[PDB]
Amino acid sequence: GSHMALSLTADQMVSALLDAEPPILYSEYDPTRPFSEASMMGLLTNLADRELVHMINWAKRVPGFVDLTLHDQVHLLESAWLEILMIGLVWRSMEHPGKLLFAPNLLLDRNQGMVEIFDMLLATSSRFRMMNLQGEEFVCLKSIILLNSGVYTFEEKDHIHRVLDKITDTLIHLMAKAGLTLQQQHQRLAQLLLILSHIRHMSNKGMEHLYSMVVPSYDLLLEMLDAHRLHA
Amino acid sequence: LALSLTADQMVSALLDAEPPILYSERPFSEASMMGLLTNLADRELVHMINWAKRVPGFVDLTLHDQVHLLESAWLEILMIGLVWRSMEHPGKLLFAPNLLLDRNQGKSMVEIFDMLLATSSRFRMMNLQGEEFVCLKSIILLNSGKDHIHRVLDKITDTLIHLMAKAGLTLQQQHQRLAQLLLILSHIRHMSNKGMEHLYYDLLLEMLD
Ligand SMILES: CC/C(=C(\c1ccccc1)c1ccc(/C=C/C(=O)O)cc1)c1ccccc1
Ligand SMILES: CC/C(=C(\c1ccccc1)c1ccc(/C=C/C(=O)O)cc1)c1ccccc1
Repeated sequence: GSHMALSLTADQMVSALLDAEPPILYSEYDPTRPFSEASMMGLLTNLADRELVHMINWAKRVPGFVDLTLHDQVHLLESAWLEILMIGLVWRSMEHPGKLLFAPNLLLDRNQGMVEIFDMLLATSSRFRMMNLQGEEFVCLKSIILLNSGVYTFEEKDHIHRVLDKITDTLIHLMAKAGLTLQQQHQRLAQLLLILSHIRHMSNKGMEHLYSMVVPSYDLLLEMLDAHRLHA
Repeated sequence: LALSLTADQMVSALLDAEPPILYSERPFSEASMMGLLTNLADRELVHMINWAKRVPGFVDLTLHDQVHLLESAWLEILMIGLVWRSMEHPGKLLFAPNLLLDRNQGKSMVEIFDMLLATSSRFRMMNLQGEEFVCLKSIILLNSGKDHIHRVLDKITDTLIHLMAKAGLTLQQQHQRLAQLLLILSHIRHMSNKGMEHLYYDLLLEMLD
């Protein structure tokens, strides 16, 4: 059978998101690769390209996402894809202070690293470490980025907002079970959502660089989302 | 000092700090609109610096941090004001009572314009209240660019929740609304960044010092 998004309990929501999680990918094994700007950027581009395929699979499993039209799915992914890659990056890097774990075989320190955003990404990773962000909260945040980033760059909008309310209910439940008071729940929720505005900022600066050097477009993402129908 | 204030006095303080609605200087053009917008922005910025000094907790920061926050937040603060003023004018942006521009006038930017209109429509649909708006504007200033800032942000969160509880929202409705409001700040950020991209201390430092 199929659960509709708005019917899910907090436990069913977490289970759906944990199950949908993509794998941690490795960087290309290429030891003799040269050190240049275009070289490192190439490693990152190749990694991002492969993550994007898993990202589509993940997006299709975020409750409510397939309730939208293909056109609306593409708009949301086009808005969110870099923010999603970045929150993934910051999550992976939490146990490596001062470094970004692009992949288990591509752990970069500050001197190796992108001029403005590296320190921003490190700052974000530190803040999640401080707050002791849990995996269950992380998957909720990532789903929020997907549903929210493109909603006001666009009944059907109402549905997205009701799904977002469901994810918020799920976050609150996790925080209540963790032993936070009503007031602490509200403060921690607020802190997390303000960090999302920083991730948006980082994505914007990231995109500016990418457009000045093509980059994932409406048309690529439309093809990839549609191509999902043909997978195993 | 902010940490000692009640939720009601926070609200009162923020409402008292609010800056005035300014006027723009017959039909328009490109540079006519842009010069009018720049002149208005310049004048709004002076009032914004005076507003920030009255946001409880802001003047306790170092002058270096005050400058950094205002440099980071100024376009977001001008946009959230604009969107707030435009709430009751579907499909138009109320830059000033004498400067109300529809979508097609936006072409005289129309990327940014449509994004602003979408924000205004969202606030309308949510029935954003004045007491909530001033809390959001303060969050924008404090979050733009350090435990003291975090302490005040937690206080503003408490104050938002206090306002919702007083309006009779259930405990569930309280967290849902808080999230709805704070999610809009990601979009205000995005809009500010697109504006800054199109557009590309003395004033700040004089007024703040
Ligand atoms: C934040 C790091 C990063 C990535 C990246 C993030 C997470 C995982 C893998 C890579 C990035 C780099 C290039 C691209 C894609 C370029 C392209 O497709 O032309 C996408 C993302 C990036 C993004 C923009 C500018 C500089 C670096
Ligand atoms: C979104 C409206 C806007 C404003 C503006 C916002 C609120 C109130 C009045 C004007 C804006 C326009 C020009 C400036 C120029 C500043 C400068 O030249 O130093 C600043 C803000 C703008 C901002 C960036 C690009 C195009 C238009």
